[PDB]
Amino acid sequence: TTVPDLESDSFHVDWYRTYAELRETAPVTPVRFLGQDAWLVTGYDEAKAALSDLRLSSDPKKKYPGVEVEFPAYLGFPEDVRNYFATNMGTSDPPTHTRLRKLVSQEFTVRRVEAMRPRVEQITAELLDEVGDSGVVDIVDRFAHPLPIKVICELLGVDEKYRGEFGRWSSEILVMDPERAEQRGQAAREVVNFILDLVERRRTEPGDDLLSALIRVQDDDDGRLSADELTSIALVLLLAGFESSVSLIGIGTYLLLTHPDQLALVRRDPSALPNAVEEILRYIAPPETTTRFAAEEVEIGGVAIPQYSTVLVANGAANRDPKQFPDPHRFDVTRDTRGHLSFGQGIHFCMGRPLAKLEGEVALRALFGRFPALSLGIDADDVVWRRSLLLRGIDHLPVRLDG
Ligand code: HEM
Ligand SMILES: CC(=O)N1CCN(c2ccc(OC[C@H]3CO[C@](Cn4ccnc4)(c4ccc(Cl)cc4Cl)O3)cc2)CC1
Repeated sequence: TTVPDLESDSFHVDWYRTYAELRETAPVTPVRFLGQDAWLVTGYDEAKAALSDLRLSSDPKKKYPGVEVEFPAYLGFPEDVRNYFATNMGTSDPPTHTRLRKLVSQEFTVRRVEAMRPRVEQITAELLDEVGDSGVVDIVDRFAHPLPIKVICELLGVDEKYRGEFGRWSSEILVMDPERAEQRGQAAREVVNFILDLVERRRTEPGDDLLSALIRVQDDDDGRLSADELTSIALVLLLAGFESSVSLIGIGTYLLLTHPDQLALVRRDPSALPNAVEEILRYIAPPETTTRFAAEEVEIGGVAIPQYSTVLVANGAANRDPKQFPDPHRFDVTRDTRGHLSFGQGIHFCMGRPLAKLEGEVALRALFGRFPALSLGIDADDVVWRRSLLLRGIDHLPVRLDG
């Protein structure tokens, strides 16, 4: 039987049509990717089931007798840089996952996030002043990208004379191309080196930022974060702040710009914004794929997945499963979006949801509430989508401010 190759253009060009074709045939099928066999889950019920079954591990560090685990997200990473990337909540299983998440949740709170609202609003205003009131600009470079970066750097106590470079490395890591495995491995070593220096500097000069708080957080029973745990968690938070919300804002802008009717609703009624953000996430989920490792043989949707198999849960495909979302390919800011898998599901449910929703709502409201005639600078079909199954997005988006 023909086995799909996630590297082919079928998974990067009008790819939701490809997912729909595989789903109708089999919501759980074997695929090829980066020279390795794996299983792709595209059905909603199957994806939800997979993410809820703890026999499917999230820890790339675990060793199993006679098997060589090589996960996509760590293509080209030397073993030591891999460990620095994989010693945090997202890359661990209970009970380790449990204590790491409890310690971090003590400081990465809704209160702390809400306290940043005025600042996020100020930063948004300043960036929009800087773009002008007429002409064509790349809204990604001048807005969608700088906003989340400034926010996450103030949250983690990262200086300006350190940014710019980091963003160059982040971008390389989002693409998984075997021809550039070496450059990817090099960019990853750069980020590890940067984080190590940042942490050490913070231990020496404490502040009221999140990294400082994480450094002294401790619990009677759970103790405190080890040096390695601290380092990996900081790395992962900065990485998420540098790339996740950029996709949301850029993709969000492109969608509202290509659905005039939908944009009107938002403009007409502001209370319709929070749900618009949820539908945007539902329609084109940035984390198109999340990975799991079958520590035991598991059955998903009637299909038996052999032990030691790599499972790619396609969060994005599941969001377009007609069985859960009627008329899936229809972008509708009013539909009921409950249950989408863009923020995950279960114990690893994304801890940054509050921050992402804040940035998304504030940015889009300000952007469109300030450029009534804002329109796309190019033809809708000419937009270039980033070729990443790790984090989908738009790197360049020209828009005409004055119409
Ligand atoms: C558009 C924005 C975002 C989306 C769509 C998103 C999506 C996701 C998804 C799907 C997962 C679960 C992955 C899995 O099950 O393996 C996840 C986990 C996580 N995300 Fe996000 N995320 C976003 C923003 C953020 C932000 C702003 C931060 C932090 C500054 C962040 C921090 C995390 C962490 C720490 C985890 C691991 C949670 C755990 O394993 O317990 N995310 N995110
Ligand atoms: C077994 C295996 O291969 N692994 C690969 C993916 N895994 C993972 C890793 C980290 C994670 O914290 C979210 C931190 C970690 O994940 C990213 C993706 N992300 C963004 C927001 N929420 C998730 C991320 C991760 C890796 C790479 Cl290379 C790039 C990026 Cl932007 O940011 C949560 C889960 C778990 C499964």
